[PDB]
Amino acid sequence: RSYIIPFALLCSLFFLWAVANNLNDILLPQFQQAFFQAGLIQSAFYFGYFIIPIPAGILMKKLSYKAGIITGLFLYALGAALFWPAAEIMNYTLFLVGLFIIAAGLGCLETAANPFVTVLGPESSGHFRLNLAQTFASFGAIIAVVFGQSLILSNVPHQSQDVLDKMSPEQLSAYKHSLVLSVQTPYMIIVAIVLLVALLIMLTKFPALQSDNHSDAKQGSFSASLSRLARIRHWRWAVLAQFCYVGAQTACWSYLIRYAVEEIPGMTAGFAANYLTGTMVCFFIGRFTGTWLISRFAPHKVLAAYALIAMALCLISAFAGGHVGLIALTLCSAFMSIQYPTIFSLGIKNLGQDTKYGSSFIVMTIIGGGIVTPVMGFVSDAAGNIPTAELIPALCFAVIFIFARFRSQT
Ligand SMILES: CCCCCCCCCO[C@@H]1O[C@H](CO)[C@@H](O)[C@H](O)[C@H]1O
Repeated sequence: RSYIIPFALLCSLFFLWAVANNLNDILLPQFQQAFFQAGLIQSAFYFGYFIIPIPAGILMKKLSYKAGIITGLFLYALGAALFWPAAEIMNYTLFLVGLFIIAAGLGCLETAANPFVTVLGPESSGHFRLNLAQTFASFGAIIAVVFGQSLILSNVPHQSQDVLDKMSPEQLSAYKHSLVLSVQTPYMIIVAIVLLVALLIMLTKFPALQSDNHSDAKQGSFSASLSRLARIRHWRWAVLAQFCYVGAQTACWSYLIRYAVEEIPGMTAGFAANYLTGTMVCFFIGRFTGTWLISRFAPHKVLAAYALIAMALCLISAFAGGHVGLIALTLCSAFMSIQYPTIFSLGIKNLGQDTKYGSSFIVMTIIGGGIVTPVMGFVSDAAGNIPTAELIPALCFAVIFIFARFRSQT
């Protein structure tokens, strides 16, 4: 009935957001590629994806999911717009703040949008719901890159540091400014889009949800919800699973190009980037089919299946070499696909009141994407080769598979 149109609205809204945000992701390098400095950027990620979750979750429970969605969408656009002035007058701090603000908007929507979808109807199809909505997101990112990337990088000044270095100061001065005069258009478009969404949300009326309910005296408490969460094993485990996923995922993609160039003579860093784009096509295709699988079958089985397959690809990747290992690596994304969503739904469904704080944590495990890199680099260096470092992902996939035969409750 009324649980359905909002859903579809949301998928389309997942799509658009993934486009809009993905565009932000394409522009930032340039805006930053203008010039302790960049360590501060990477932390904006830890900030948005580690801090905000819980507070964002506090917001959710004392208000609603939609609040979080709305406020989250607000944070992002605020941070984004901060660029126009930060750009034009070349204040990095103004840039940095807008960044951090955007960062919180993401952690916000993340802890917010995901449970909202899985809960946006019957518990059983909560998993499929989120997956479909992700596929829409993923498709959005496809679009984002495909169309927008090329058809928006023809306004960006190509410049060999060769020239850039030789420029006089006033020239260099001038150059930089033309760059920001480029971002200040699709950036308005981006912001525009963010607002269009926020609007649509504010307008569309959603049905009532149990996990929303503020109905709770003292037991509604954070620490209350917290200790309650502790007793839950599959939630506990899903958290462990999601730390491992992000870990493994970023490990694959992160060192994929390095792998290519080190493994195949004579691979160019430029060319390997194709195997990378391929991986994204795998990912999306992976998700599409994967979700259709979640229609017919138990999520954990589809999860466990995909978990195992992915781990297998990695061992082939780690142990083989040449293209065989590379192709396995890129083919792996086809199976990471379904994982983030499913780990998430399986993780919460069925949490009730504790759904919201349940997410806040799940999301924080995105800290894993950063934590693997040193491990990846570490193992890699000890190994002498990238491939054997690919064992780390495989190791995550193994763990995630256990969770899939250990995901249950009652
Ligand atoms: C109308 C409300 C929309 C709220 C959206 C929050 C959903 C979070 C989904 O993350 C996005 O989805 C894709 C796959 O995860 C990524 O490719 C994209 O870069 C990422 O940002």
